[PDB]
This record gives sequence, C-alpha cells and structure tokens, in this order.
Amino acid sequence: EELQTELYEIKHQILQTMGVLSLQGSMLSVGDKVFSTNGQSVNFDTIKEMCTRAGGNIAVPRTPEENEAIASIAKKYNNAVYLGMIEDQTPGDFHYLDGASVSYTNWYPGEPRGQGKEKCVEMYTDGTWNDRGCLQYRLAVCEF
Amino acid sequence: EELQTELYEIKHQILQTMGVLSLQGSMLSVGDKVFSTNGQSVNFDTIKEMCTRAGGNIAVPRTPEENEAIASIAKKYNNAVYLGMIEDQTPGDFHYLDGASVSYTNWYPGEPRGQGKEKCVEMYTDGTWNDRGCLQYRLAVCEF
Amino acid sequence: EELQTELYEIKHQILQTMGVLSLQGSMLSVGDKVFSTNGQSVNFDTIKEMCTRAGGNIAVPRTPEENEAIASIAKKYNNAVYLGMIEDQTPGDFHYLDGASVSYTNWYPGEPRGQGKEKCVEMYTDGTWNDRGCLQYRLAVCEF
Ligand SMILES: [Ca+2]
Ligand SMILES: [Ca+2]
Ligand SMILES: [Ca+2]
Repeated sequence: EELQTELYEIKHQILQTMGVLSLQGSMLSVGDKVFSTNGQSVNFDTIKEMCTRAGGNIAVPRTPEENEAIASIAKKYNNAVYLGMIEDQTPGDFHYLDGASVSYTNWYPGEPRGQGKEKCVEMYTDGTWNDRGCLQYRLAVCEF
Repeated sequence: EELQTELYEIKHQILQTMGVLSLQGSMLSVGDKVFSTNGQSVNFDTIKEMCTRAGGNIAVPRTPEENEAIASIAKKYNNAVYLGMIEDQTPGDFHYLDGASVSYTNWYPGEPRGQGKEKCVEMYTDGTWNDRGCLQYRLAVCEF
Repeated sequence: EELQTELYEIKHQILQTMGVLSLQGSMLSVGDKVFSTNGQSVNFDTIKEMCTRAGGNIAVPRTPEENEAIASIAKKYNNAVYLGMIEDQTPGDFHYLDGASVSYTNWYPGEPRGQGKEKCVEMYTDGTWNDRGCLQYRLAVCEF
C-alpha cells in the first residue's frame, strides 16, 4: 500500500532535518524532548514568551538525562539557565508551570533557601539548582 | 491503532524542528507560510533562482500579517526586499509570478509611479512597497 | 477523508523545514540523501561518532551527483573530507562501512597507491579521492 511507504519517506525526512539540527548543535534531543536556545540572556518572563512564541516552553528537567542536557547548554554558553518552575505560596516548595508539584530535583547543597524571596529557579553551569529572584539575565533554553 | 500515534509522533517532531528554527530566528511562520532569508543581497533573477533551488519561491505578502513578517526581516537585515510580483504590459498594473492580478497591496504613497520603467517591486524596511528596476541588490527572502 | 489532508500538511511542513535548512546552506539534498557538516576538522573515528550521534553516518558518495555535492562542501570549507569507506585486507580494495565492495569511485589519477598503509579515503577539494591514513584532521561530513 502507498500509505506506509509515504510514512517511511516522511519519517526519513524528519530524521534528516533533526539530524542536521543536531549535528550543527542547534538542538539537543533527549528521549521525546528537544532542547534549544536562542543564545540570549534575559529574565524569566522574557524567556517564557520567547519559548511560547516558538511553540515550546521554558525548559524543565524531569530526569537526570534531561538535567545533564540543559547543563551542557548552560556550560556551552557559560551562563546559568532559568528553569520552568516557580515557588509555591509555602517557602521551599516548587511547582511546574502547569501547577504540579516538582518531582525530580537537583538542588545545589543547601538550596532552596531563599525563604520565599527567591521564587524562580536557576540551573548553575554544573547542572545543580538554586532558587533565585526572577529578574536576572539568564540563558533562554526552551523545550519542544 | 498504531497509525494515529505514529502520526502524533510525526506531528510532534515536525513542531520540534519548526520550533528550533523559529527560536533561532532562521524563519518566521505566518499561518501556513514560512519565510526565510539567506542574508544575501542580490538582484531579482538571482533571488528567484535561490528560492526555487531550496524548494520555495520569492516571497510575496498577500495579507497584512504576511507583509509585516517580511518587513521585520527587511528591518533586521537593514535592506529592502524584492517581492514576487512584476508589472503587467500596462504601466501601474502588477501580477504575481503565476500571472494573477495582485490583490492585497501596501504601496508607499505615490507608488507605483515608474511609468512602466520599473517592473519589479521592492519592500522598504517600513513594509511599504515601491516599483523599482529589477537589477538592484535586495535582500533575498523566500516563502515555503 | 481527514487523513490525507493531514498528510498534506505534514508533507508541506517537512518541505518548509528542509527548504529553510537548504536556503541557509545548512545542508545539501541529493535525491533521498541529505549531506551536512558541523564545520569541524577531526580524524576518521571522531567523524564517525559525530555523525552517528546525530543519527546519520559518515558521508559516502555512490553517484557522481552525490560526489559533486560532497566536493562542493569540501570546497566551501577549503578542506578535504574523510569518506565512509575503508581498505580491505588486500591492498587497493575498499569497502563501505557495512562491508560491501565499493562500486562508484572517483580516484585521483594513480590512486589508491598507499600499499595497504593508507586505509582511509579522503576527498580532495576537486572531488577526486585519495587513500590516506585515518589520523589526519578532515572536514566532518555526514549523510542522513
Ligand atoms: Ca537560593
Ligand atoms: Ca517607484
Ligand atoms: Ca594515497
């Protein structure tokens, strides 16, 4: 049947485009998630908008492998990265932007300790996390 | 059935690739149209060939939103853009390259006024149009 | 039926992404093969890994048209390119990395003449081939 070989060509072409983007370092693929940056360092609200404009979301690692991918991008551009999570009303508790409680974490030892005054989360270039105010300039990393 | 979740993965991956290209400013998507440039400034015939070689066509805006997208690219590269239209045998009348009469227009006030000696159309960096000879160096913008 | 117009949109979007990558010189498409480089010059083993990490393979031309595409990339970056082939146990005989005997060739006159001491193959910037040791720094070109 012509349908499946049409699917074959389509799948092949998608893999070619993703292959080119990967080879050139334009993105990193981890499982079903693709991470990318525009190289800009801006505040949390600005990153959120940049990602959504491109049809994605501000990146958030939910597994060690995802964490290491974002860390490698932070390291490449030598700047910390704002992540897609924010502090609950209760200090020390963080949620994803959809409202769910954060599960996987990788806090730098002692963090989070902003006492409710640091509602955002940055990833240091070693991949560990720190709660931080949301107005700093951080590398914009999106997930798709 | 395995067919639709296969379609789901395919759709997701296409959105990832488009998301990366968009985030990095490699293209602009407006409805079903994608605009992109190679950053080169060359004449009308040269642009036509560059676009067709890449499987697209020299850009032409048919809506205000498309017009503003091309204008933003003109503004980014600080150069006017040749558009995909050319003057009819009768001065003042323009057609798309497929032969159809141009519908949406955004002429700079007083334009077109080349009296038949300016068969091409350039978009100024403010998005308005001017009829112009076809031999100038203009930013190559393609639509796909 | 909704399936085929869904396929239409998918095909269109793939062509847009490939069009953007092509227009910007990020890849070259020849038939069903896509060639791309990361611009790096490294040894044979390093190229192999870079290509496989991106989901492709070190490039190998099997037709004159494929050969000319890789040559154009060699010429663009002004460096010779390691190809996806290696010498058999018997000097002068080369195979693709899957083990099959090489068919199409484009040896520089007199080549291969490494007497079994040059197990890799480089493409000179004019597109002709030379057997060479595998430890030189050559442009990494992948096929997808
Ligand atoms: Ca803190
Ligand atoms: Ca004029
Ligand atoms: Ca030799």
